[PDB]
Amino acid sequence: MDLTNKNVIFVAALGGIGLDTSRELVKRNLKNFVILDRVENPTALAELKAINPKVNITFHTYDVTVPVAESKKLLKKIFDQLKTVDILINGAGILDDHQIERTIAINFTGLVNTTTAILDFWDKRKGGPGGIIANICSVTGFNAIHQVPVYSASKAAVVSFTNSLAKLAPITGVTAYSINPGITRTPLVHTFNSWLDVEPRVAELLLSHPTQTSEQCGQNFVKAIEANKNGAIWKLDLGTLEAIEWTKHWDSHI
Amino acid sequence: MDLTNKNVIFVAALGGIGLDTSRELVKRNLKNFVILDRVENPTALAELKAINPKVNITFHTYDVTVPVAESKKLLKKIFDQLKTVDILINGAGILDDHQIERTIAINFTGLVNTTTAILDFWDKRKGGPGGIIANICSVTGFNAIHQVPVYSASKAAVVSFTNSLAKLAPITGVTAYSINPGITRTPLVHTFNSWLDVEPRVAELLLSHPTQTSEQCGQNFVKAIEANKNGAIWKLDLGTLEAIEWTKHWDSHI
Ligand SMILES: CCC(=O)[C@@H](C)c1cc[n+]([C@@H]2O[C@H](COP(=O)([O-])OP(=O)(O)OC[C@H]3O[C@@H](n4cnc5c(N)ncnc54)[C@H](O)[C@@H]3O)[C@@H](O)[C@H]2O)cc1C(N)=O
Ligand SMILES: CCC(=O)[C@@H](C)c1cc[n+]([C@@H]2O[C@H](COP(=O)([O-])OP(=O)(O)OC[C@H]3O[C@@H](n4cnc5c(N)ncnc54)[C@H](O)[C@@H]3O)[C@@H](O)[C@H]2O)cc1C(N)=O
Repeated sequence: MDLTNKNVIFVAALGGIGLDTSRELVKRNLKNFVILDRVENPTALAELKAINPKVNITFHTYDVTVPVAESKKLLKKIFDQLKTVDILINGAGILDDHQIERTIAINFTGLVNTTTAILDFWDKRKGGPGGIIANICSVTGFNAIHQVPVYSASKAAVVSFTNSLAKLAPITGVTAYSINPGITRTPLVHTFNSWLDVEPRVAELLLSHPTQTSEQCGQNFVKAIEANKNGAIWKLDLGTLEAIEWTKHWDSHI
Repeated sequence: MDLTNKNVIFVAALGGIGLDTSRELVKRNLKNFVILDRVENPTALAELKAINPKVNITFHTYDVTVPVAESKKLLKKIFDQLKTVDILINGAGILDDHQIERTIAINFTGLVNTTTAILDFWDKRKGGPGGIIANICSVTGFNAIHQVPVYSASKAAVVSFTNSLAKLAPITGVTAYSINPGITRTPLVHTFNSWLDVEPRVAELLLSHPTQTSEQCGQNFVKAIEANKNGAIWKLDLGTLEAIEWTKHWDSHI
């Protein structure tokens, strides 16, 4: 993908990884960059507009825990205004294993529902043009942080979901790939709760080992978007970009 | 694990795989077998009670989508009667990718919440005795049936959660392992809904390939329980029992 003149919707663009990815995206001279996030951040919007005044940058309030019909209503209006959308990035996430239901609703159900909603406008069986989805999953979906077992399991679910979307691209017209950061210094990881307080020091201990910056992550995230490889499982860890090979433990044969 | 004179709770014991696993378990001379299921099945219950009349079999209506406080209330009733519980088997699942929220609530959230509740009675940090959890996951949590992406993602989630519970055993005193059937002839897979109807004949297609009986599955399920291997990831496919090796793509270092 050459991002020049493209239209991109980015759910959760203004978080730590989001905003550094967004800084890199607007340098690629998008036509329209539509930010969907829970709370508006006028500082960040001003920063992005200063980086590239040529991009049309818009903001809509969006909480991924709303019902799928509410996501369809919002996406219908964005598609109507823009005519076309090239790429959807699903980035919402929380890390707090004291909040079991909300972790699962935001990190897994919400991503599935935004995806299900945008297929109304993209699915080629409904007359749409197809499209591309980039899901921010996590390396914890391969191998957990077992002190946050619910968070990690929510990310294993969206790694799997994204693998399946890619295999459904011949039917829907919608390709997909996962973006799986390793530990990245953002507000998500500095303080957080472990399940049943199994490890009250989990953030301290985790951040005693090598990390990358959100700037590093964001640079590799835009490289992975430019590679545009349906079914890729991208690892963005310690400043590098690598594709991993999914192990074939079982085959449905269908 | 010697099942002689043990106390076992099985959530979702009277479905296809459950019931054949239940027949095998009550052959092994349990003290108490406690069945927790969303619907009553009077004939299955009566049949089980006849196999080994000396086992004490009790049935409680239980929906895994209730809040954790409600699960704790039910478990308190059971622990007060039995005093000790040796094994919890979490078996609830539905297969219907037209029901996104309820798939995730039953297959993933509900299993996490029953586990979270029973940790109130078992956690060694609170003076509890520890325990053993056997989670019915699925080979689709390794490699999806991509035409039911939400179902398969929910199973990837509980494979992950089970792996992490096992690694938390030194802290909690609760060990865990997953039971992952391949395609097994039950009512679950006879007719079912694919996501966005990507494959309406998904059930017909799936059963055009080698499968196993629920009798074979049940036999291998009780063999896995008797092996009692913390952190095992058991595949129960085509009549065999096989431990799989989890691929190491990333490590948190903690
Ligand atoms: C241990 C953390 C982890 O999994 C590692 C391996 C890594 C991988 C993936 N992630 C994922 O990366 C994405 C961004 O994380 P971050 O580190 O920038 O966190 P941060 O908290 O800064 O950003 C969260 C973003 O999600 C949005 N969000 C939260 N709840 C929402 C809701 N209800 N509706 C809509 N948007 C909502 C926020 O508004 C914000 O845009 C998340 O999906 C997160 O799970 C983070 C890391 C990391 N920071 O190290
Ligand atoms: C494509 C299916 C698949 O994942 C394969 C590879 C295999 C693996 C795991 N499983 C899993 O094995 C377990 C049993 O499946 P089955 O084939 O016996 O299906 P069946 O539908 O006969 O049994 C479902 C059981 O779950 C219980 N249940 C459903 N909703 C509940 C709720 N809200 N609360 C409490 N209990 C509830 C039912 O009452 C019943 O006891 C499920 O976890 C299922 O996901 C089945 C298969 C299979 N039948 O081929």
